[PDB]
Amino acid sequence: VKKLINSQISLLIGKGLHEFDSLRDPEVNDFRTKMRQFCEEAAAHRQQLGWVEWLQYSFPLQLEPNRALLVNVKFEGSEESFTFQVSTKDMPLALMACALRKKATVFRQQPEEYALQVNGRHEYLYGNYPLCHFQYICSCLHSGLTPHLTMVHSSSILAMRDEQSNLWSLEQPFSIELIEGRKVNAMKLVVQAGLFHGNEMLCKTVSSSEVNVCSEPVWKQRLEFDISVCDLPRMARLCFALYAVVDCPIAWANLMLFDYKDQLKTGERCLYMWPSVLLNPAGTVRGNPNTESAAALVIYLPEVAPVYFPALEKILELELYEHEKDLVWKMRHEVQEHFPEALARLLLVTKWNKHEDVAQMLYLLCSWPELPVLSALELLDFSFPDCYVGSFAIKSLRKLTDDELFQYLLQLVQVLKYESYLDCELTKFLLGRALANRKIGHFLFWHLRSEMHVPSVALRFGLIMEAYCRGSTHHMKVLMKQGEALSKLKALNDFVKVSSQKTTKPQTKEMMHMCMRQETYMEALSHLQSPLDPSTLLEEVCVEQCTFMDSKMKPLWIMYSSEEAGSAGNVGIIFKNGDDLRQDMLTLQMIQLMDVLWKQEGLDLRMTPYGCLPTGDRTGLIEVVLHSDTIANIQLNKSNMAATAAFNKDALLNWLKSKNPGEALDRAIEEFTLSCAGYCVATYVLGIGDRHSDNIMIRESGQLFHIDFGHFLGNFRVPFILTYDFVHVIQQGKTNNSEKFERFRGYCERAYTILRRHGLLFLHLFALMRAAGLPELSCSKDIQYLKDSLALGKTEEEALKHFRVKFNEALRESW
Ligand SMILES: Cc1ccccc1-n1c(Cn2nc(C#CCO)c3c(N)ncnc32)nc2cccc(C)c2c1=O
Repeated sequence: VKKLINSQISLLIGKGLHEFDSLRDPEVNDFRTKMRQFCEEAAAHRQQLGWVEWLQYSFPLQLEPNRALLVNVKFEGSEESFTFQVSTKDMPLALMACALRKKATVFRQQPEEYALQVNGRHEYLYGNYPLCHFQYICSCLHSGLTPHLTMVHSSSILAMRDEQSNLWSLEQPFSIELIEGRKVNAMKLVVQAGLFHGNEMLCKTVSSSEVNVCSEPVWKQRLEFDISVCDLPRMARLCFALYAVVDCPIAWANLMLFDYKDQLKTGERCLYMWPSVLLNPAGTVRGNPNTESAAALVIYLPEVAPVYFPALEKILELELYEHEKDLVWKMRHEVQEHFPEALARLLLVTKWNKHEDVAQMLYLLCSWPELPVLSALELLDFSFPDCYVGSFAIKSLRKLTDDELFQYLLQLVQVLKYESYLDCELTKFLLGRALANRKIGHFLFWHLRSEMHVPSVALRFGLIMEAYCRGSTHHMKVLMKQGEALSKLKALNDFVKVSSQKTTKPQTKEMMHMCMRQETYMEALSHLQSPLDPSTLLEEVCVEQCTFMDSKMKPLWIMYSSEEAGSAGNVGIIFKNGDDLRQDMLTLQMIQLMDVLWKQEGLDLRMTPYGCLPTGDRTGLIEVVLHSDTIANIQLNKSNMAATAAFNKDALLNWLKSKNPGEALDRAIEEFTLSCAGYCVATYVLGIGDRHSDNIMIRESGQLFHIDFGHFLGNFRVPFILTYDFVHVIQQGKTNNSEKFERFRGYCERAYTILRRHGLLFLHLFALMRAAGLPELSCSKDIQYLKDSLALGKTEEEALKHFRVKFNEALRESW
């Protein structure tokens, strides 16, 4: 049976476990077995959680950042249901009290023994919270809909839990022998080596001598570095570049001078090199897995005697101008005593190529108080390679709530790429958090699963997903069920592209359905948790309603229903294969983040944060927003329709009218204006260009939102943007309506200002994303786009002035 589990894992993680053994690699082995131990202890913990604690683990609450309402409630056993009137202000327990008072009266006759499930969802209502704090209850009020809940008894919840069971002495200047290579070019070759700690070099980059273009080159020479061997910090990173010239890059390669046992490396080494777009400190520190084809650099770390980096207790024993640096360093204790939040800045002035200073720094670091989360996110930047700093940052990060953790999960995952060794605090942290919360577990998995086609991370990511699994057998099954669905989706989509290239849409659509109607597909595509959101159940796929966009990548449109979930189980997923969804996902997360920040100062711009989730190689899902359509479509202004207008500019408004009769119209225009402001500021701050009426959509509520991102931070300076046809809708259909127009400027103005206040949060976040290799996010010039857009260097009186110019500027540009 342990064989079954094993093969399921390899199947799930897209890498077979045998590959881990084949490497006969102590680091991997250690990682594997420690991390297995760790996770199995988590899982053990879990299997004995109390039932309310299990609910917390498995269906964590979904909260928002007096008045009446109809709620429909019923119990698990029977179909009989009651529709109560309760306040929006009542705790779930009041509602439960009612249910039971009604059950008792009908059924002829203990609220604390219950949780309320949202029907047809993995979602629950419990805790000491008024109902309109629950996103679902909240969502329902906004759309008019009657919450539909089931009284689920403690014995039943427990029944679920049960089913889910499983030194200083060495002062000579550091040096290497470059022996030779085995590679491909056109011209002479050179090797450049430099020793890095983070971005900053520990001295100059002693190159090679020029040698002929050749294929199996030989060097046999000492390169000696301008730094004492007893200096080298724990995280010293030796970096090579191989190029050709009469400048033209071929390959690059990095390694730690110390290994994971804190032993300085000796002697020889063959470095399987990575292809080029000269020096790449950021790049991974483990070799190219394609050993057949890769250029190989053989080098010689010499035996300076074994040599270990000193224990902590031995250590404990022992932008700004030149002088300013000197002063911080001097005032470092006082910096610790009175400004504990300036650590980053002090850390960037400590002399990392002088061991004594790194001792003095560390000793302060070791007594340093914990920092706020925002500061910790900054310390995770690659500028802080030291693991004592890493350890510090994780320790400060422990106070992250699950919602926040979820919020920055994509970034923390990306930062694993910076990591120097497989076993590290960040891995332990995330795994601990993922094992403690099934939603984090879900998304960690997919963040990882989705990058397995990527050589430099395949091993690392593979090993974590393995760990996770050892820690959650049941969740593993739930995830294979997702994997099988995505596998069928890929097959289905390939059929679609081949076929559509030979036949009319109607025909391929017919063909797609037959394919889908195969037992093997109905089985695969049904009865699963959405990878976009584990608390959304994809029950039966509605073949009749599925189709595909007959352009470009031919993405698929997959609809699903649920009897038990009714309306709210009528949900859809888009499956796209062929494009990178990373850019899209990132963009959508940042907007979602804007929305959370705005709501936290009580400003709700009625945003539409739909899931977008990469799952594999140029493959992921996008969550369908129903009841929506593009501006472009609407603006096609077709005859024999409700919106049929005398003037094109009326199209969009007629559409809204037709979707929103009588008194409803006002609120629609209101939703439109609110979301409009939101999206306007978000695209503007983010530098999202090439908006046009094809990539904007409105929902029937009037809510406006954006699709197909792929160009941000100004990677065409993006002006703020006002479309006349929106300005026309904001104005209630009037040529001049400056009451309504200026309320709009107001909203834009509030949302702009709130974002500036968390400017640092975006910066630190994007800082972390640089780890991802997204081509529109490659260097400073990009993070600078954000500084400029949030005019972060200015005062709030100023920036607002600045913004006002831009906004008026956009107004002129509107017709
Ligand atoms: C539904 C629709 C109306 C107007 C114009 C285009 C669409 N649309 C869209 C427009 N669209 N784009 C979306 C997106 C995205 C990420 O950039 C999207 C969404 N999340 N929810 C609803 N609609 C969305 N996407 C499709 C994807 C696959 C298959 C199909 C048939 C479509 C599709 O028809």
